[PDB]
Amino acid sequence: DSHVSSCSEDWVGYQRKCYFISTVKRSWTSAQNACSEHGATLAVIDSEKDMNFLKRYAGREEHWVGLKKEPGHPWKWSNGKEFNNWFNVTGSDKCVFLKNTEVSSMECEKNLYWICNKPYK
Amino acid sequence: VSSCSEDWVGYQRKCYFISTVKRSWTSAQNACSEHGATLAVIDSEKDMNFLKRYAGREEHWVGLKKEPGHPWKWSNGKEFNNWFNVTGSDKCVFLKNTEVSSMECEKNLYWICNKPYK
Ligand SMILES: [Cl-]
Ligand SMILES: [Cl-]
Ligand SMILES: [Cl-]
Ligand SMILES: [Cl-]
Ligand SMILES: [Cl-]
Ligand code: NA
Repeated sequence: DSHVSSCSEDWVGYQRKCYFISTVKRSWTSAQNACSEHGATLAVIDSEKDMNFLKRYAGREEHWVGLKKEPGHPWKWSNGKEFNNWFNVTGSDKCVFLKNTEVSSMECEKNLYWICNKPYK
Repeated sequence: VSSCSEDWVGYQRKCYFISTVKRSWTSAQNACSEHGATLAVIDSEKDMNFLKRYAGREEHWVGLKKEPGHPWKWSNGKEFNNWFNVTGSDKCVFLKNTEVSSMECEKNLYWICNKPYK
């Protein structure tokens, strides 16, 4: 078995996930679609480490991540885990973005950069 | 078997460590060597853009040092051909999201190590 575990070309490995940062701005839905084309979702955040890493990786520009609120349902991560509201999401919109100094929400149809992630083994 | 520690950041075939405390350039270099690494060597625009972005507002030492009288040298002994500019005239190089510059080696700054994927 010659396997060595890592992320693929152009993905970034941290804490057993592989991350991808977009080079263009698109709607939250288009971004989710782009992540799914590569076996990922908009980034899910499982820990304070993940959060600290994501904020730094995002840099100064707003980046969509995998957290969305539907009427009549709780906030949910793109991996199916319900969000336990362990951090605050400001604003007044359904789709979540972050940058190195903020986690907030914006109209889903707005074009923003995005970050995907996915587990690796 | 994995290419990098789960606590390091793997990108473009190198594993990166980003420090959580500030130390002198020499102290930082010694710290990297204790983990099979050197202060970060930057091989491409991609590497550079990633590092600057991740560093953020805070200065981070990288693996470049200029002794008056000697060529620019990376921490792995590779000569540096000045494909990016370093502002200032101090010996030790740091970067952050908005600059690549130099500072007195004794200053305490955060730092970044790298080493090849296993
Ligand atoms: Cl892209
Ligand atoms: Cl764009
Ligand atoms: Cl959660
Ligand atoms: Cl540290
Ligand atoms: Cl060079
Ligand atoms: Na890693």
